[PDB]
Amino acid sequence: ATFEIVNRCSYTVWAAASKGDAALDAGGRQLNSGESWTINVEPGTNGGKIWARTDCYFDDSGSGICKTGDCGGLLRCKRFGRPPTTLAEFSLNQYGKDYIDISNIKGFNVPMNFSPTTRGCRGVRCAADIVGQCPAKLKAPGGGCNDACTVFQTSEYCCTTGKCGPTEYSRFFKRLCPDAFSYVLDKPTTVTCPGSSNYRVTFCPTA
Repeated sequence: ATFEIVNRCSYTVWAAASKGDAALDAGGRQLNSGESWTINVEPGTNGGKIWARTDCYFDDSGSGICKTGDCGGLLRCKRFGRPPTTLAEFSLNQYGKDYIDISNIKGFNVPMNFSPTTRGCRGVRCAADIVGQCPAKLKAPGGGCNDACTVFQTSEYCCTTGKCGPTEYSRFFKRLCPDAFSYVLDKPTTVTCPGSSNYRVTFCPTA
């Protein structure tokens, strides 16, 4: 499948793509404002994620650090990034269907549109100013808005026992972005697409 990753933000982001134990395509790249990066994701990929990283600096060998979404200090991510990270999530070719969603379970750093470029399903979007409105306890110094599990490490926020309810913190994310997961047992906002669809992820889709 092909994913076009577009940075419509006025600031540079460092895109990342991983399935947790391996990079997808090159795994990461700088995107200046307006730049697009097309990657190929092999069919049958389960549990892939795309996210933006902000305020990175990398050296020659591609080692460095980012203030949001850092994946062990590498430009080319092999593993998932450090929260807060707005997440585009996907599983491809699962019994003939693709499944996509946007998740705030790991916090929010950059607004995001996640849409198919082929037909047969709708896109999803979380483009509200969650950083500006972020509750004081969840604000991350480096930028972004942490989820409550990351901050407080309780069974309720992290849904460790496999049961948990919505919280004052999850309700904040859900009120600003109803189409994104706000906690792990949220009513699913997953979208079902035809198997082998193609997609575009747009950072800062509105502004």
